[PDB]
Amino acid sequence: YQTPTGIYYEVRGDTIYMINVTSGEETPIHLFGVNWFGFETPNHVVHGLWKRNWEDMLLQIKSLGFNAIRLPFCTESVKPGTQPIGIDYSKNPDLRGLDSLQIMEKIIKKAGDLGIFVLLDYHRIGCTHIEPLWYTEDFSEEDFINTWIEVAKRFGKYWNVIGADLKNEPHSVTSPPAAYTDGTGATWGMGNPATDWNLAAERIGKAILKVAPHWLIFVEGTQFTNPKTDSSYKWGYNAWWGGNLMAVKDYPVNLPKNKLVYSPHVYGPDVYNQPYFGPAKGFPDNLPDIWYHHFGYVKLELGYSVVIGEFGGKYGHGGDPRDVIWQNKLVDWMIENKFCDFFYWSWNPDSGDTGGILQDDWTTIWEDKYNNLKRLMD
Ligand SMILES: [Zn+2]
Ligand SMILES: [Zn+2]
Ligand SMILES: [Zn+2]
Ligand SMILES: [Zn+2]
Ligand SMILES: [Zn+2]
Ligand SMILES: [Zn+2]
Ligand SMILES: [Zn+2]
Ligand SMILES: [Zn+2]
Repeated sequence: YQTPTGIYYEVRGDTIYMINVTSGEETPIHLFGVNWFGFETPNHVVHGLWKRNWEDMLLQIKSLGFNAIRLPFCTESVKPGTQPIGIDYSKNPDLRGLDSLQIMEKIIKKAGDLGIFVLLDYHRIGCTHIEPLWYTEDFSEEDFINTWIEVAKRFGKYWNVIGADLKNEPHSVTSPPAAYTDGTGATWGMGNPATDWNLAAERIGKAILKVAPHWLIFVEGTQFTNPKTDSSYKWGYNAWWGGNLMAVKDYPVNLPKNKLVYSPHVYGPDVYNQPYFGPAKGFPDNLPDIWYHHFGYVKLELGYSVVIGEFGGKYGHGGDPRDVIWQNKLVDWMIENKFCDFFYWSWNPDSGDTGGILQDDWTTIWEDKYNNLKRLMD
């Protein structure tokens, strides 16, 4: 167990372990997580620091029973010198004069004092859009990897950083079948290095494990994988961005079994009006089998650690009424099948189709939404 902190994380079966290498103590951990976003935006800092103090926010997250944060970032936020925008330095006087990296470091050190796990998520290459692929004509794979290497060297020193969510939401920007071969979108198992996320995750993960051997590597799904795989299931074309893990069975990512975590995204009627959200398609009793095929079998049949990295919705608040039913159904199903490690989207209220756990006052929570979610925390 090599580690620069004394702590080494690893997967055993479908369970995540935290190992203290000096003393030999080791425990399984849950991830009861939330996303707290903003470092992937042009403000270059988690949102909500106009109305709240950053440390009060971490304390509140903890008081609600969460023990983990997924922290989205974009390339510019993790380069030295990038200035954060929108902080009220009267509520946050200890942030005055800090750059976004210093703020990230301060927040992660504090989460660690509070016993909060951090998962780092390279959410966008620019700070405006999630790209479909892990590069761009102006930012190469080599650049993407070098950024993760400099993130891993800097943040690998914080004991509570559990690892790297390689690239948020690989997806497509045209329909199949062109999306499989037109080079504009992520694929999986096409046998084409320009677009295959399964092969990229191997290359990117290996590079990170060289400098942070103690980290977990979280790999999301794609949107479309390969014609064979997607056409083999009736809703095979209707998986979310980062939400199609159908190609794992035939094309497993070839990263060490004790390091690899699979991390699908899954959403409800508030995010997209999927055909399968018709009561006249089986809703909501049809859901379990759809989740099972899109990603659940990766745990339930193949035995891997599967940590849902995003799910959420308005839960009836200025949104689709079916959302309340959908989050209730999805949480029942995660309980019944022991998907106990997750990250909810999001802590922040300022997410247009999902809202968050906090209300728009950035202070009060959606009680009912939270009470449903809290069933996962036992
Ligand atoms: Zn768990
Ligand atoms: Zn437990
Ligand atoms: Zn900027
Ligand atoms: Zn800029
Ligand atoms: Zn762009
Ligand atoms: Zn089935
Ligand atoms: Zn998302
Ligand atoms: Zn309500």
